[PDB]
Amino acid sequence: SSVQTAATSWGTVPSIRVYTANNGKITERCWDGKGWYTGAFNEPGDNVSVTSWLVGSAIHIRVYASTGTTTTEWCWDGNGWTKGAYTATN
Amino acid sequence: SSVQTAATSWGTVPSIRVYTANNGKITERCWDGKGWYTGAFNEPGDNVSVTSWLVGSAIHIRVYASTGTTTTEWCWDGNGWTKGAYTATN
Amino acid sequence: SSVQTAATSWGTVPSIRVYTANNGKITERCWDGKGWYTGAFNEPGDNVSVTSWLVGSAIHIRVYASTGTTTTEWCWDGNGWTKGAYTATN
Ligand SMILES: OC[C@@]1(O)OC[C@@H](O)[C@@H](O)[C@@H]1O
Ligand SMILES: OC[C@@]1(O)OC[C@@H](O)[C@@H](O)[C@@H]1O
Ligand SMILES: OC[C@@]1(O)OC[C@@H](O)[C@@H](O)[C@@H]1O
Ligand SMILES: OC[C@@]1(O)OC[C@@H](O)[C@@H](O)[C@@H]1O
Ligand SMILES: OC[C@@]1(O)OC[C@@H](O)[C@@H](O)[C@@H]1O
Ligand SMILES: OC[C@@]1(O)OC[C@@H](O)[C@@H](O)[C@@H]1O
Repeated sequence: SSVQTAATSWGTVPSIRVYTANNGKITERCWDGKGWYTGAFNEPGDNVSVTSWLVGSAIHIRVYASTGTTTTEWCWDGNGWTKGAYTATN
Repeated sequence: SSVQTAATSWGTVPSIRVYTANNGKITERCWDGKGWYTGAFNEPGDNVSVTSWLVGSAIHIRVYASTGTTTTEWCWDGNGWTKGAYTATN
Repeated sequence: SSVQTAATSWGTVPSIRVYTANNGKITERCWDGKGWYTGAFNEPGDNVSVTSWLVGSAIHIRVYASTGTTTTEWCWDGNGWTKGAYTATN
């Protein structure tokens, strides 16, 4: 079994995002103040970390998904997840 | 062996909380500016993540404790840890 | 294989730091707005978490590196990494 999670939040309501790596797949659960719901993030990986920041009221999220020794960065900037420029030499 | 940790902080002093999952138990160490001490958080799990936010000067902490594929959310809102509404279908 | 990561960010640009535990070594990749580059952090461990805070414009980072059941705190306060006072009894 053994899932692994990562979490981030922003604002005062707040918004919360919880990422779960489970059996090689990372998924996302969301709270915007009233009920948990499933987010759009779906990417492969066995390990996840996350950070986020606001620019004014606009949220930006970066999820670091790793499989084996390879880490891929995924970016939310308000209109869909895209692959980020992150590289590492592991 | 193999412990796994998660950390959060708030303010400028700052306050720091470090959660350690060890042998199926999650515990908490605290810094409020002058010496580390043991916190009230004690919950079962093999994996931990955490996030926190301020509303004014009031801290709110959410700890995501997982055992197997089951994640439980624990909430600090200034007066004791309580189970949160988080659910996931892992 | 299996790397494990932790991430923190600050500001609005933003600055991002991603820590990777790989084969007992923790290293750091950095973003300050224009290109990823390798950071100064190099410490042993199989597990990593991180938190950070600003005092004005001055960033402070705490990395919690664990090997076996032993966690060491590493501190960035603008002029080099130093060992922190964190202790735990795992
Ligand atoms: O409101 C939910 C949502 O749009 O929030 C921002 C990101 O977390 C997305 O993955 C997610 O679907
Ligand atoms: O806009 C996307 C991007 O530039 O955001 C900042 C960093 O996360 C980069 O790796 C990433 O490609
Ligand atoms: O001052 C310590 C404490 O009250 O801080 C808030 C939470 O981290 C609690 O678990 C913890 O006992
Ligand atoms: O006050 C508790 C609560 O509503 O806080 C926001 C989220 O963490 C919820 O899952 C949780 O039940
Ligand atoms: O600009 C990079 C750097 O100085 O940023 C602060 C810390 O992350 C250091 O380890 C790192 O080398
Ligand atoms: O200046 C270093 C220090 O005092 O910063 C706050 C905490 O991280 C302590 O463990 C650490 O020794």
